[PDB]
Amino acid sequence: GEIQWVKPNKETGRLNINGPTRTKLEPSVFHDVFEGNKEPAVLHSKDPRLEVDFEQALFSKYVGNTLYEPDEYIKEAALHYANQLKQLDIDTSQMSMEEACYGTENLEAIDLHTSAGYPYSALGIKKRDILDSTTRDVSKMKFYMDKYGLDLPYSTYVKDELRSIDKIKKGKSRLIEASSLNDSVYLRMTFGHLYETFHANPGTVTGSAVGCNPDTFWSKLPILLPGSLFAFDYSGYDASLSPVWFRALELVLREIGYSEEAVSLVEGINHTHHVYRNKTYCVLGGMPSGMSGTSIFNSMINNIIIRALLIKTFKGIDLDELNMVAYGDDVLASYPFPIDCLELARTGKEYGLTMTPADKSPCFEVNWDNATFLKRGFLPDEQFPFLIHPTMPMKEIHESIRWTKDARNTQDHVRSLCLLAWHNGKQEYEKFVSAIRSVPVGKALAIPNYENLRRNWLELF
RNA sequence: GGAGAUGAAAGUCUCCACUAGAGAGUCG
RNA sequence: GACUCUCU
Ligand SMILES: [Zn+2]
Repeated sequence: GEIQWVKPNKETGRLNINGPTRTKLEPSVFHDVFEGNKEPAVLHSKDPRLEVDFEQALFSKYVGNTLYEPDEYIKEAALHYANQLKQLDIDTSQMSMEEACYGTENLEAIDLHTSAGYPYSALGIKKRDILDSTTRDVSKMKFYMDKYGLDLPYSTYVKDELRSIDKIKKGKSRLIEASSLNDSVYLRMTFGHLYETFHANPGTVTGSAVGCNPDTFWSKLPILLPGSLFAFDYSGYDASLSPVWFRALELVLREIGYSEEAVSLVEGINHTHHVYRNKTYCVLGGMPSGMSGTSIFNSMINNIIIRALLIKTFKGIDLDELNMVAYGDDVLASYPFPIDCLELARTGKEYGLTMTPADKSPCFEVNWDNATFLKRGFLPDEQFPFLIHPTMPMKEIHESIRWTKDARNTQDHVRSLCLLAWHNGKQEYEKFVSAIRSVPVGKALAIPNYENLRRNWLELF
């Protein structure tokens, strides 16, 4: 991904889009009870904590582009994946505007407590003024579709969230790319059925973990990924995507039988325009965070990437022996023979991808005893060993509990953290629960009982 | 909670990141 | 079926 040009909104006619510049985050009653090192991200140009210029750090994630056209490896990789998807029999027909706006069994409705994007978020128009869950009215939507057209620019906001100390000093806040409801509606109308399929089939045919429930999915993974595991991390996956991968995605979409009209929509996301405050900018490459389909598409693209990386790096790779699962950039994959990722990373750089080792180390072996996916590890149950615990590390659960965007929901926050923490064992969970109790607010909380968490987990099976 | 508008005030009104997934809670 | 929270 690479920024092509920046022009003032005076020159491009774009309305100003401003976001919030002060964090909803404030220290919690458990702030000094647990340890942690994170703080709210830098949201403002003149934050004291800053050690560099803010915006230059904000947009450094667009590292640039390498390949624009698929080579022979990326073609064969698209084709292998594309063929693997055919057994799913995806409905490539256009879904109805009622279904796209208001949902199906396998596709939630358009979120209505959330912004409608350019240009509504500047005209004071909310989604709620155009859509109505109870009416299922597609009347006002089709009017505004033909008022503002399609390909409206993405509204850029800084994400309000906890980041490590470094990323605060160095200015490395995340940006969200808020789509226009007009594009979300169309994207949902063109690929909604593919969405349905992908949500209805987390696993190694889709290669998509989207829709999975870690409590039960974790026990299938060691059967779905047999043999030697490999994994790795990307530095800036979304923004590093060179235009070639959108070309690759187009290869997969056609092979599974999408209309050319449908496939044309992919350039609409390889090449995007954006408004940040009072400037308009152009981005060639890079997956916009906030568009209808980002996760699935990043997940598809990843499937193309691993296949290509494999067959351009090693000789005699049988892609039929690859199993893999992607959640956007997150990956777990297995092959009958160990795959050296030091060499994949080398192939990766050729393709504009920066890959680091998975254990956050500077050397690249991955096994179940140390593999992680969706931030959780894999821990076989001490009683029934074929049942696998996802283990969210207690370090990350400590980071969350120390802050809050509204204390009115402390009770709710702590329960959700306990549903995550208990998989680390009785001894760790009671260490957690008792330190919550160590504070006057903690003694007023309803806290789930470990044996009830365990018992509820086992009835799942 | 923060910001604004208005107003002596009371109040009133307006704003406070996108796409998805998962789990939970509350109510019907 | 709504509304909300926390995670990823
Ligand atoms: Zn452009």
